[PDB]
Amino acid sequence: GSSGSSGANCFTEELTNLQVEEKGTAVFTCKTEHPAATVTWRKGLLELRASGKHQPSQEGLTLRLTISALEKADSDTYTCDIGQAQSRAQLLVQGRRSGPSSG
Repeated sequence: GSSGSSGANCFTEELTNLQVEEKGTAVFTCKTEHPAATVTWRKGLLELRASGKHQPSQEGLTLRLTISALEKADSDTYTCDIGQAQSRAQLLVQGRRSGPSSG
């Protein structure tokens, strides 16, 4: 489209599966072709919101979501929505303490 204001957006650098222990800190770093005026992160078919857990940000064409206090549950497929496109990344919450269950 020429002489237009609104233009479909896309992701230049898709996320990257992360792997860390529970109660750690996972930051899903991503990129976009255009400065998304808004970003709606989704966790396990759920809508995320700027909170002590999911604290997203916006640095021009670079986005990131810091996830602290991770847990075995957090383990799921997240989706970084901007309004036109959406990314995906796998998270792995290991167990800082791997003790023998059958004991």
